[PDB]
Amino acid sequence: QQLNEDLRLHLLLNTSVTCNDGSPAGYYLKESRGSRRWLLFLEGGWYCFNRENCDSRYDTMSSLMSSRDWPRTRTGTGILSSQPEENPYWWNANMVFIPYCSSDVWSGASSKSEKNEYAFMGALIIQEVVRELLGRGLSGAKVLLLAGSSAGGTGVLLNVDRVAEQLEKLGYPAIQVRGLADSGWFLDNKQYRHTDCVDTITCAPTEAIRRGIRYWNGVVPERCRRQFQEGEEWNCFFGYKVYPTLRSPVFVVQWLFDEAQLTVDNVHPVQEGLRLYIQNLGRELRHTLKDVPASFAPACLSHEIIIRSHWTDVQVKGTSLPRALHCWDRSLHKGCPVHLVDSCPWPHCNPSCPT
Amino acid sequence: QQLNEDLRLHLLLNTSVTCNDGSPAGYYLKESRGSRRWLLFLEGGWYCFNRENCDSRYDTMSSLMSSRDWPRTRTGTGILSSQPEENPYWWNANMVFIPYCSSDVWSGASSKSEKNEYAFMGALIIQEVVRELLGRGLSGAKVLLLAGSSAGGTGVLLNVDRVAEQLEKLGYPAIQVRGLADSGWFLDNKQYRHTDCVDTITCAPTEAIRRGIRYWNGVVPERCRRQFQEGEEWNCFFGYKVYPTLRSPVFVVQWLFDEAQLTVDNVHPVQEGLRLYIQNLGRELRHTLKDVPASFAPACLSHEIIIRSHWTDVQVKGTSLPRALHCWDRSLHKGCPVHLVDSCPWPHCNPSCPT
Amino acid sequence: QQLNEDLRLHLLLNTSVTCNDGSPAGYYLKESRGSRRWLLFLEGGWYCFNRENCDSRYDTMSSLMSSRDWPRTRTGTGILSSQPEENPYWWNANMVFIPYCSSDVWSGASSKSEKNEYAFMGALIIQEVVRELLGRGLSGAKVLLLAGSSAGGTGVLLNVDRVAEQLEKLGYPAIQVRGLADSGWFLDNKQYRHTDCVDTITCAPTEAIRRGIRYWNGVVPERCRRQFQEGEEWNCFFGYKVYPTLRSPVFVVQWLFDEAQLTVDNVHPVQEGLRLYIQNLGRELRHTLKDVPASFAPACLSHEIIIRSHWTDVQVKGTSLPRALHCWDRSLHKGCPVHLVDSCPWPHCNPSCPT
Ligand SMILES: *[C@@H]1O[C@H](CO)[C@@H](O)[C@H](O)[C@H]1NC(C)=O
Ligand SMILES: *[C@@H]1O[C@H](CO)[C@@H](O)[C@H](O)[C@H]1NC(C)=O
Ligand SMILES: *[C@@H]1O[C@H](CO)[C@@H](O)[C@H](O)[C@H]1NC(C)=O
Repeated sequence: QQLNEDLRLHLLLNTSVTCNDGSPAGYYLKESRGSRRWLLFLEGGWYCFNRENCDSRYDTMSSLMSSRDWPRTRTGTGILSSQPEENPYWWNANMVFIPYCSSDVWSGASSKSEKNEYAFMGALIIQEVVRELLGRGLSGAKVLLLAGSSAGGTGVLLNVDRVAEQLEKLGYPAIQVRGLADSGWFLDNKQYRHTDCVDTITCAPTEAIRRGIRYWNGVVPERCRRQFQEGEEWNCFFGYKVYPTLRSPVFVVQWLFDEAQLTVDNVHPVQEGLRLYIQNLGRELRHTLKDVPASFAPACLSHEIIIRSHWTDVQVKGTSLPRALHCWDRSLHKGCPVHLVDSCPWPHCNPSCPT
Repeated sequence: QQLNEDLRLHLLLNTSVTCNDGSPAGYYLKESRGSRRWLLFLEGGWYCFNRENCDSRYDTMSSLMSSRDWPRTRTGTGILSSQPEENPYWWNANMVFIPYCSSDVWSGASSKSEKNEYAFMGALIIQEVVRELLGRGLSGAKVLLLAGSSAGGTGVLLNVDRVAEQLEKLGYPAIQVRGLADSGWFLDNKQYRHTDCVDTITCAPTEAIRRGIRYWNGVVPERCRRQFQEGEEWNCFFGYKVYPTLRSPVFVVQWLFDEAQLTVDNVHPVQEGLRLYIQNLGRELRHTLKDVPASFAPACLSHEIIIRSHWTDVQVKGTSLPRALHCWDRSLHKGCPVHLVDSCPWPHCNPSCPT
Repeated sequence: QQLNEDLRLHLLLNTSVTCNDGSPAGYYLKESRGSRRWLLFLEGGWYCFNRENCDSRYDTMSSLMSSRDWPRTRTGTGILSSQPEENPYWWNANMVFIPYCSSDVWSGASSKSEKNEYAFMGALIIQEVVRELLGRGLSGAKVLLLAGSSAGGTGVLLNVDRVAEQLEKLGYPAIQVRGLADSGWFLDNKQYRHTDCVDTITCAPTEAIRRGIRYWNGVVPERCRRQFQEGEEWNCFFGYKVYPTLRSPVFVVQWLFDEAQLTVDNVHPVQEGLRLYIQNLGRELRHTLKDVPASFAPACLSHEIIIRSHWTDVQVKGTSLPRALHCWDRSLHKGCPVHLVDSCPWPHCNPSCPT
């Protein structure tokens, strides 16, 4: 009933490319054969940077490490919705949802693993999903928007140029690859209270990635890798460091007080030392988006937005995000602004912040 | 009680000028002797382009073909309201409502008819109502805003210059005649599903007018008539064709997905051929307003607005219609915009669309 | 409980400086030792310009003539709130509330009075409160924002430069003194119905001040005093007259149809002579703010706003007042407008007007 309007699950045909637990990876697809725009969405949901933490994620959140519980179909929401009230400009696009089952911020390029231990093939899964879509209409595309939330937004920053190069190398160069990074723009800042790196939610962002990369056998974009010392690839997971060497255009959406950012910075009236910290965090962030011409950053304490149903409720300086994305579409073809950043300095100082 | 604040019915003194059924025509009036602005509103409500269709409209909707049921008074609403919460800039104007009883899009100029058959004197009724108002304060006016909705909005396009010339010819040339056309801006486009021209609601806009004009003995503005072949006066009912030869300033208000337009185009998730059609219709429309400097066009599926009570709820690009009308007032005496057209491509992609 | 977050009452140490009834004056204080901004708020609430009217205010409203009922603490609200949802940019400032107990529009400079009669030391109370705050962190300040509502807003206009000079003269010249005047911008216009000057709420603004000044032994700013004849100091209570000689920057917030203004103009559908009057009043007002570059003036019938909790609900031309105040902060260090004045000509023609 609703099934007839849904994205449909396809497992990958190459079974060498798997989820963490060796089960095959895949993608949900809904084609629109009146449209030439393509929306590839990278799911997020943290990561695991060593074996005991993954074993723990498997007990607790195996849905993020395995395809054994993926349903046959799913309903598109937010920018994947076909409903024009919820998705004003993109409701007619070809919709693709790639589930996150690699726990590696879509950086994994390990061809093999050993048996009884996890595989990390994030970056390969994207590569293979792109391959298969070429056989299903992607070949005829104008715009391929690689989008993602949280770990998936960071994944966009890591993979957008690799996809752009994958397609150029395959002789589809009418296709414009673009990126849209939601809640994946983080700071490698000092924690409010420094704590030891043990759990996924206590580990300072720098240390987490530094360990993750070597565990996942992760890859970062070459232009960025070459700007930092060898063994310092972790820098390339931080948006403000990787952004400038990107060749593809990328729109950056980012709550100035991201729940994930506050969690790794170990933040939980309010103490005066903490007042300072939270406040100076929104400022560091605001700072890093000055050179990012296309962005949306409200003064809210939240997490993810682009596939949430209420993504149209939030406004910055009179403007909604779908509208900002549209203006950005137009800037790649003046009353139509694409740089929207809240000046007010505390979460929920903006009143359109979602609960 | 409410009667003391209402517009009052006046039947025309010249009984040669009648409604469809031979009963006298007229106008509702409420004067404001602190104001020098005048608001003449032309009611709409379709038309009938042959004898069997009119006979059918008489059985069903004789209120639109006769004054026998007109009440003594009526309450002004929207831009005819005296309530400043509902009518921010025009609440103090002289208010005039001319009921539509000619079924001829205010184009009828038939001096006589035969007995037992309908008269079509739309354009004369306007002329006579203007005459009479000269004896009641119109003589002292600065601005005469001829306004109308639906068939009445089209009537504005057909009659605004004739009124302007009527007054010049009568030696009242301090009076600025302006127009305001609501839901009267139509396209002469192909139907989604072509159907035969039989009922008022199935007949393609082109064919309906082509027949109506010859039945009503209709008149179009001379400047427009002369731009098209003889026997092609019907073109002059289409706003984008008649607009450029208008001498009077005209503000154009128009839902991009007008219910009336969808009805004559014979439109009723959604089929893919229909997706295309509705979408390309909002685009054709948007297109035709590019050269119309003063306009308001939301991405809504609706019908009429200027005398509806909730006319202030709808916004385009942060701006309400009364505000847009004000800015337009100012442009005839820069933070104050008068060209407001929704870019989003589907009805109710704008969230301020009324139900 | 709430007490721990509140402003705390301090009575003045110099007991020569009193409220009307000889009881000591004072101020509520809440310091924020992460902030260098200071917010001094002057309460309002009319005045009494002769002995029988004061005796009457003492029976009825002794809270405004005495400190005997002042509570130990009070909760900051609006621009004095520490809650960032209610106070987006200023929630972290040092907060000061000076209660109005002098009945003299903060103009009183009578060192002494006789016994059994009232003292009017408004201007001295401000001077003494500023003195004491120097011993508590004001010394280290960047910005001192003198703010007030109603009689307190007028008091800001009367005292902002005196404070600026008090501090310069005391050798604290890193401190930028600014003003924020809320509902204290009045017209010295003709009453709608002229009535005799007897009660505080019937007395034309001109006559009230003319009498008050000589009774309170009031002082006006020197630059303004010198622009008018001797014995015409009352002019200097009217914002549009005093504003141009101000040296300190002042932001002016003012409902175009202020309840207090309507009360002294003796205003209570609506009569045609009264329609004219109210309308031409909003226009005179609008007029007087043309040269005031930094202002906020909605088309509402209201009174006071800056410490009311809903101060963020009202918008003018898409912009809230806290936002306008912020832009103004920025202009003293282009998408950020500070001149916001409703063009619509009747109270509640703006829909964001508070009830
Ligand atoms: C998976 O299989 C396809 C088709 O044989 C191939 O082109 C692709 O590169 C393969 N990937 C790996 C890791 O073997
Ligand atoms: C109707 O009567 C008036 C007054 O005699 C006249 O001026 C007007 O032109 C007449 N119209 C017709 C159609 O006879
Ligand atoms: C009040 O006392 C203080 C401290 O002695 C003094 O500096 C101030 O000027 C006094 N004011 C009056 C009116 O005596």
